[PDB]
Amino acid sequence: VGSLNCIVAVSQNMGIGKNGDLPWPPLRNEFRYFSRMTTTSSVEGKQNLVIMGKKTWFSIPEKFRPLKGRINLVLSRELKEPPQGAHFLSRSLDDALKLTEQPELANKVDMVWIVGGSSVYKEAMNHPGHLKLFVTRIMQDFESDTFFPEIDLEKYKLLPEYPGVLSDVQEEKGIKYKFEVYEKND
Ligand SMILES: NC(=O)C1=CN([C@@H]2O[C@H](COP(=O)(O)OP(=O)(O)OC[C@H]3O[C@@H](n4cnc5c(N)ncnc54)[C@@H](OP(=O)(O)O)[C@@H]3O)[C@@H](O)[C@H]2O)C=CC1
Ligand SMILES: COc1ccc(OCCCCC(=O)O)cc1Cc1cnc(N)nc1N
Repeated sequence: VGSLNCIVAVSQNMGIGKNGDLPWPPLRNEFRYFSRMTTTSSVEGKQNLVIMGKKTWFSIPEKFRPLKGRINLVLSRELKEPPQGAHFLSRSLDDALKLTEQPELANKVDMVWIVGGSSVYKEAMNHPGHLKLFVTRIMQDFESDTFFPEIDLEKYKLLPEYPGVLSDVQEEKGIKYKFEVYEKND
């Protein structure tokens, strides 16, 4: 199994969601960036795995579920089987990560991408080990009801460049944003 990563787009006030959708209007190229990063596997004969909470799963429009070309794992203690369209169900992050090493997935998974929501991000970011955060900074405030957890910059070093990540300011629908990559290893 390859790298562990989180990916998120986040407003200035740390907002990631409102009423089960994004706090801001659709940003087509930003969605493209998400799809590119999570889908692109460095390793032949493997796919990336996406891990997400139950509400994050249901927040993705049905026509885009499962996230194509990726193995889709949902976290839930209430569900008894994976939602329609989902590939796997785990009762915890540690369980999901363990599963990735089992016979059914050991040979199949390249990178793993935590795609939300708040509680999965928090546990992942606070768990010792080698972890990257792909963070898109939406450079405005947006009314939100769910928030990205604090990034501890003592741990998470902002990388000065990363291959395939544009460094300049992007803009769609009058909203400026920029891409960042953070890395910790503890
Ligand atoms: N801007 C961005 O990049 C992103 C935005 N979002 C947005 O953020 C919101 C995210 O939703 P959020 O409210 O944080 O919900 P989550 O997706 O984290 O879902 C919460 C639910 O997932 C299960 N769950 C979460 N963590 C675990 C775990 N470790 N083990 C087992 N089960 C778990 C549910 O449990 P159960 O069935 O057990 O009760 C829990 O109630 C939505 O508005 C979405 O649009 C989401 C991802 C990215
Ligand atoms: C779970 O997070 C997401 C899952 C899917 C997604 O949309 C991508 C497909 C385009 C579908 C459409 O057009 O409606 C977006 C997210 C959120 C997200 C966005 N951006 C970044 N950088 N990270 C994310 N997690």
